[PDB]
Amino acid sequence: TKPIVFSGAQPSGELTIGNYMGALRQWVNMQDDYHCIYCIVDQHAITVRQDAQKLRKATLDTLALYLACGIDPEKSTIFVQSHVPEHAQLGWALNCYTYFGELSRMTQFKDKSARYAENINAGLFDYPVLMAADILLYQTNLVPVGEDQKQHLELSRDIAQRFNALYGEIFKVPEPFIPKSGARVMSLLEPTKKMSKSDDNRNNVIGLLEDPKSVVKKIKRAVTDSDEPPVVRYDVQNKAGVSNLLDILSAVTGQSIPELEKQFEGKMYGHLKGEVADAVSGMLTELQERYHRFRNDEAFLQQVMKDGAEKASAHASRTLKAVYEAIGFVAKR
Amino acid sequence: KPIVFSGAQPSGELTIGNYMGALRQWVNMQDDYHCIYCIVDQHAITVRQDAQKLRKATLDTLALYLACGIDPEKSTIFVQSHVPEHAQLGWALNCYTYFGELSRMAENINAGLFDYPVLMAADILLYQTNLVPVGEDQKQHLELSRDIAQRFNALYGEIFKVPEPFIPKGARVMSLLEPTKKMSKSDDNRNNVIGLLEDPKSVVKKIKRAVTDSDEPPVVRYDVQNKAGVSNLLDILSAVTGQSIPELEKQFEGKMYGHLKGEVADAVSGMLTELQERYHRFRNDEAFLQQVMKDGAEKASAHASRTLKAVYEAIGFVAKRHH
Ligand SMILES: CC(=O)NCc1cc(Oc2ccc(-n3c(=O)n(C4CCNCC4)c4ncnc(N)c43)cc2)c(O)cc1F
Ligand SMILES: Nc1ncnc2c1ncn2[C@@H]1O[C@H](COP(=O)(O)OC(=O)[C@@H](N)Cc2c[nH]c3ccccc23)[C@@H](O)[C@H]1O
Ligand SMILES: O=c1[nH]c2cc(Cl)ccc2o1
Repeated sequence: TKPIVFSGAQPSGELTIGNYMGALRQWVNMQDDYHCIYCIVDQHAITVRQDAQKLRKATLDTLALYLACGIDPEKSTIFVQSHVPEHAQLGWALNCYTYFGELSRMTQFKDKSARYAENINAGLFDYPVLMAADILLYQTNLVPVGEDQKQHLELSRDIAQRFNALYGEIFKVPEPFIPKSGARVMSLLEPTKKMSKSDDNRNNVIGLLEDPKSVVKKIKRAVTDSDEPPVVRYDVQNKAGVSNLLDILSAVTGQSIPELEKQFEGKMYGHLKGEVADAVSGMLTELQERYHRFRNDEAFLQQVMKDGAEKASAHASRTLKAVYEAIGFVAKR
Repeated sequence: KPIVFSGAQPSGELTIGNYMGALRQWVNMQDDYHCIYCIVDQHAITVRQDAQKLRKATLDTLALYLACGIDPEKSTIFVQSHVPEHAQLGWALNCYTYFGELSRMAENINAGLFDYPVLMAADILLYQTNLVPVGEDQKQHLELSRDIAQRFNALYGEIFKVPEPFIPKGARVMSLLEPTKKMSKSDDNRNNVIGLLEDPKSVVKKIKRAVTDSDEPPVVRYDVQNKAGVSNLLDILSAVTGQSIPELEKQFEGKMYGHLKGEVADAVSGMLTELQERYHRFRNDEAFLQQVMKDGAEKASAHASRTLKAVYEAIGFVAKRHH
């Protein structure tokens, strides 16, 4: 049987080129090599207050966007998190094997709390435990994520090991799969800040479903540096904006930064931004064309959701039963 | 009928205080209310404990509740973990609970110890519960559940019933060696308690050590301030036999505390022997217990699923596509 890949994305905000390069791109390329399972994590999304109509539409938007990226429901399992109760069941049980301090130290909880001081809720704090349940339910070997999720993956490993050490080989210990390019795409006007799918300043982001012409304008206005002469060279410390642009370009074209640096020898930021906008505009145009054929076919989205929840449930129920037997619950009839 | 939700913790043997002071009265209220008894194994694991003892204690608790008279045809009795909706609603309600609310209820406590008040709130709100017979140590938990229900309702409509404490109490069973303290199932000093499974020799021994007073002559008279131990023995005897405190005071005129203790032990063990016979009959019948759990979980999930669906609809989740 193939090793198992699991990963998820929130139906909140609007997925960006950052979400694509750090995660979805890898999701698509691993579908034959591994047994892949991809999740729309609507239970995680509501740790930030959502409008109910927005959340429903965004869940379906996200599903269609997975399909548009090339996630293939005949190859991978695609499902909505709340459709599989085992996620919440194992999440509760794993609370009891997770320490308070492991959660309080989390960068995401601290960043999100500062952004939403009016809604610092227990779900936001408990977020990593539910994520660990997401992963461990499927005997997951590889978890393809961006860099910002490293700390959460590491906790899920610590939980798997702690539980296994008491109870036996109940969980696989997952490993992160973080790309060499595009693991942390940066904001266009603030290249020291991760690109956000919920930025108040849209000029910082390249949304997957955004008008390509709007994206191309945003690329040209991306901040660079004062170097004289202007030089296309990778240096995150001193040339954050140029470096981020090179990263996006490498991640879309598959070309190395060394290659790109040589290609831009004797050129300046106009050539750099012209190729970035060309490559990204082409990607988004093709993506969006596939997207609408999937997004407006409710019967197909309904079918994918149904089959996917059924496949996931068969795996998740097996793991949960072993977990419940190990901790000592009377098994359900 | 109003819906009553009670959570029965697997670990810890029930005492005569638990039985005469509450369960016995709830047993005769099963036609007045729609009573739900949830054996809360998911709450139990906030404290690390041996797995096989937890399984046994889950079944022990079920058989004892049956033995005390909970009627699975009249009331709903089930194991918490058998109903996924509890964890499902718990997660959702996490997202409507302030971190500060849980902190106001360190780095090495597990997250379940910190988060179980939200699971409690989900346990109650799942069943459109009207009444909850909390202990005094759970009043803040109930009040959080009410706060969560009102917060959610104010956002989404009247999805949840706002639960109320069960106010009325009602027999007074105090610790045998410390009569100012109530008899508690969780007491480490097992000599303060009489468990429902204790044999007549154990009851005699614990009653004989029960603290009395130095009155001379010894006088069997009710006085909680000045004669707490003798008063506790009198309350226990009256709770078992139904005889009034004045009647017992007349019955023990000119008698010593050894006489009183002898009758207390005899009365307590008489009451316990009928309960113990039923306990062991139920406990050793695997199929009966399995049927009770299967039926109870089916009844509970049927109600819980209706609430969860409404909650999920209010939040905006895409509804599940069943096969
Ligand atoms: C007596 C009664 O029926 N009360 C109502 C009621 C009880 C329910 O069951 C539980 C079980 C355990 C707790 N609980 C709980 O009450 N505590 C402490 C015990 C000492 N005093 C402060 C509160 C807990 N500590 C750790 N883990 C827990 N799970 C704790 C809390 C609740 C329950 O799940 C729902 C419910 F409505
Ligand atoms: N600017 C960026 N550059 C590169 N990668 C980025 C950027 N911003 C985000 N990412 C990555 O996108 C994925 C989805 O992010 P979400 O916020 O939806 O989603 C998250 O951040 C997860 N908690 C969702 C989740 C829930 N359970 C899981 C289990 C396994 C893996 C993932 C999950 C992630 O891989 C994230 O690292
Ligand atoms: O990960 C988690 N935490 C949780 C807390 C409750 Cl109350 C229920 C399910 C959960 O899953």
